[PDB]
Amino acid sequence: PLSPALQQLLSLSSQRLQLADQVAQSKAQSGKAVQDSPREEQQLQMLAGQAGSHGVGAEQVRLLFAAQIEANKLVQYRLLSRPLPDVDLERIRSRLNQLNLELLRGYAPALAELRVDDCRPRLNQALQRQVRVDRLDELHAIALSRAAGDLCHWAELE
Amino acid sequence: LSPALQQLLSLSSQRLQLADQVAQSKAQSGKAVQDSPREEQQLQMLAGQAGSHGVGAEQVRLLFAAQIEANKLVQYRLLSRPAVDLERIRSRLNQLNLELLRGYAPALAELRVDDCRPRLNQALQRQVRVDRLDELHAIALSRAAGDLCHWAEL
Repeated sequence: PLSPALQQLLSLSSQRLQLADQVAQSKAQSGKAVQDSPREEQQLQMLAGQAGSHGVGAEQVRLLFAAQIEANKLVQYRLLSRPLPDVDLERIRSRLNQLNLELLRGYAPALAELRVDDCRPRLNQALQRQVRVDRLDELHAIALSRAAGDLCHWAELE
Repeated sequence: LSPALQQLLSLSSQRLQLADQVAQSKAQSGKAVQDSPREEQQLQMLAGQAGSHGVGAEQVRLLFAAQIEANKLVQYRLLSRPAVDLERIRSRLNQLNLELLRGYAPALAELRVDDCRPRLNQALQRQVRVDRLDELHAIALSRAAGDLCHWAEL
């Protein structure tokens, strides 16, 4: 079966985690930690507050974005842990906000596509398809599976 | 060799090698990778023991949040591509957590240096080479190390 809304969610997720590479460059210079727990909590609270104007639950939104943020972090930690191949943060932030809003806009139809008896198959096929579309390397492919998290379970929350 | 740090990473490596068996369990049981109540209960259980192991409560939460996330990223990956005694696996994880906690203070001391990321990165690759970690598990090990360099100066 087709799962277009899911495929969209994953394309957005792919774009978002691809920004990690540039964040990791920023942080090799600023000395800033990959993780900022208060800041991440604040972001989750702000995104959850938008759930009602996109037809989804607050908790569903916090779960989605916690997974997005973790996907981003695992790329950053890996890149900082090896030699860097060798950044405008305001442009990164504006791209993040745009992608976040598109994720919110697409989340309710993706959750509806997931409320099926073959969710894991559909998810796995959509992940592999996205990896192939975006020519993701192994690190970024791992990140994408991380960004999808437990979507199959989150679909059956509400 | 930075030996305490090396041992902290070896213990991390051992812990994240169990993720493969947790993933198998969940493939068969249908349980979610993530269980937020369970994870928070674990972080509370361990952070409360910080003082007795010569470290701070926040340092301990940070370490174990990274351990748990490292485990989760292996599980999600394995479930996304093509029998386990879970009570035994979770017992082994418990033993590894206690070993991590005892080894934490001496590792943090080794990280209070002006070349922390070079030492960390060399320790990470050494561990990858010694344990023959594949790319997934090497990535997971970098995740487990997290922001150790920053946590050492809390």
